[PDB]
Amino acid sequence: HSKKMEEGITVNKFKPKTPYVGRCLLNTKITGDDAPGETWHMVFSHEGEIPYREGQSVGVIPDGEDKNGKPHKLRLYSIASSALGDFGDAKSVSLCVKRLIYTNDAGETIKGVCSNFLCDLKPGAEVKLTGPVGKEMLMPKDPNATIIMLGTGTGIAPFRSFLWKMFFEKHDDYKFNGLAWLFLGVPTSSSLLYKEEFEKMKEKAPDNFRLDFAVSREQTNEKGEKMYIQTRMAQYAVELWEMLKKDNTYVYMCGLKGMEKGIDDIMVSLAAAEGIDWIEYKRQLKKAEQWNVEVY
Ligand SMILES: Cc1cc2c(cc1C)N(C[C@H](O)[C@H](O)[C@H](O)COP(=O)(O)OP(=O)(O)OC[C@H]1O[C@@H](n3cnc4c(N)ncnc43)[C@H](O)[C@@H]1O)c1[nH]c(=O)[nH]c(=O)c1N2
Ligand SMILES: Nc1ncnc2c1ncn2[C@@H]1O[C@H](COP(=O)(O)O)[C@@H](O)[C@H]1OP(=O)(O)O
Repeated sequence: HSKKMEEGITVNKFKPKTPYVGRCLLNTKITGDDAPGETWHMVFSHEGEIPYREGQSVGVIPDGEDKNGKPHKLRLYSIASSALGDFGDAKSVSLCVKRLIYTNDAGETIKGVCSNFLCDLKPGAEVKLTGPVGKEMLMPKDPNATIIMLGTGTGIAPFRSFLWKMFFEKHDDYKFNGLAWLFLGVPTSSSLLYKEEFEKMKEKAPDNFRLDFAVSREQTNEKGEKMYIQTRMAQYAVELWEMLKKDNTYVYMCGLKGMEKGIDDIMVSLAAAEGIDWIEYKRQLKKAEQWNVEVY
């Protein structure tokens, strides 16, 4: 039935009332000092106890209590490592986390609870995890699929997951031969997350991988408009539209809730030109499992 790799997945092996307690291995800042805000890549040991698949998320229960003396609510994080992991032994899990900092109503600076707890982790520290969670973002079963990946900021996480499996690993029963096209929206060149990894993949599989960046604060289109991901998409409109008409094309979108609208704004117009109602078409794609979304 499913077009996705849904068979034999684990879900909620670990729950909030009984989390898995793993330890931090590494925690590294991956953005430049230049960047607006910090993004960290961190890796935790789970010794093989969390049997996740690419596209899933884990919950993190940050240490401390809420204002009622209760444990904090879990926050979800997309897994940024493939099922084997960054060390290739299936015993670790990696997260890509932005440090959240804001000012409240009174001009006071507020730190996000889980995000700062995580970004401040030192190797050796323990962490409470739950999950795995999710089915929405699992990869398609078709090894020859066209997969378009639309991410903003940390939303690159699941795509990193997919791509490590696809291009940096050897699997007995899986060999990717389709076309993978990634579009990644970040603010600055010093925020191009995992670029070095993607450049290595591109060299390995030149015919199978396409890569496009939309550096919002540094790039403008012809009209001198800000280079959002949708902005960069339009430059490929005809092509993308055509890909969308095929049954073996899968779209995945992950990141800021805001990107969803912008994309719909470009699509409405693309389709109307062919006399198609984007809203119905999209509904059909969602149902056929070809249009997959995880925004937050
Ligand atoms: C499915 C899915 C998957 C992911 C994520 C969410 C979900 C649902 N997230 C987001 C993550 O779960 C979490 O919400 C953030 O890390 C922030 O949590 P803290 O506990 O740090 O903030 P905390 O919960 O302390 O504060 C959050 C609150 O900040 C407030 N806020 C934010 N900006 C504000 C502003 N400008 N002004 C006023 N108030 C403001 C809002 O009130 C908001 O509810 C994520 N994140 C991530 O970094 N990487 C990832 O991979 C993922 N993956
Ligand atoms: N509504 C939106 N649609 C598309 N891209 C967006 C939207 N809002 C913000 N962005 C961009 O998503 C990226 C998020 O990356 P990061 O987490 O490091 O900030 C930035 O390039 C940000 O651009 P900008 O902040 O210049 O508006």
